[PDB]
Amino acid sequence: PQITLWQRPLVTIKIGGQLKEALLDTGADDTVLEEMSLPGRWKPKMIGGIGGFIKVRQYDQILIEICGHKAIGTVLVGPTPVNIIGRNLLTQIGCTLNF
Amino acid sequence: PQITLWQRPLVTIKIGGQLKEALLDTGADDTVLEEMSLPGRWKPKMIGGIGGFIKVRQYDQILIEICGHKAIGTVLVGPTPVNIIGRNLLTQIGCTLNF
Ligand SMILES: O=C(NCc1c(F)cccc1Cl)[C@H](OCc1ccccc1)[C@H](O)[C@@H](O)[C@@H](OCc1ccccc1)C(=O)N[C@H]1c2ccccc2C[C@H]1O
Repeated sequence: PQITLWQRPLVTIKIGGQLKEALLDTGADDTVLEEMSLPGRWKPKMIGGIGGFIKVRQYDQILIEICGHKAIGTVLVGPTPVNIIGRNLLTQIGCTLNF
Repeated sequence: PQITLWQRPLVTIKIGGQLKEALLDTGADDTVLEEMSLPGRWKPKMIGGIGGFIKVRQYDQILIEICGHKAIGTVLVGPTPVNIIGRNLLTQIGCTLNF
């Protein structure tokens, strides 16, 4: 699909059998979701945004469906203001910027 | 052009006779640039992202040339770690997300 940017590029994602809304964010290197429970062990990671840094939990090889497209990759969990789908997963679904 | 997301989507912009590198950020509602001098009146504003909020100066009706395309819109100036081209201007150059 082709998504314009007159409004936030929010899409529905499915993770852990649950539907959530997330933002397709080309400015985010990684994918970070709001506090939730995921399987396996996690590793620590620090990500920096416009307001500073936050500590998140990194989970690898997580299944996530974005707009019906299945992806399997790294997902960060932490105190993010909104669910963010970053470049690591945008590339998996073949997302590009066009103009 | 068609921009892939393997790397950060950085482009060159021209604002106030100055060339700067900026990130095409679909996750950003507005455009925010590092501290610089811009003509005209401005209003204080607080924007929140990953890490918290930062105070910026809001300038309106600013002209910017993005990768060769002219665009007019609001530009926020403040302590951002990187120059960000947000949706307010991305829409003006006809930028869309595709997959
Ligand atoms: O910060 C953002 N938007 C804030 C904002 C606003 F609310 C109004 C006007 C302008 C802006 Cl930038 C955007 O985030 C979505 C969001 C929407 C609404 C509220 C909070 C977050 C912005 O795109 C955000 O995702 C992005 O900010 C720009 C940037 C880019 C590179 C380095 C520093 C700052 C960002 O923080 N990216 C980092 C990130 C995110 C997740 C995982 C890893 C990493 C590493 C970096 O790449």
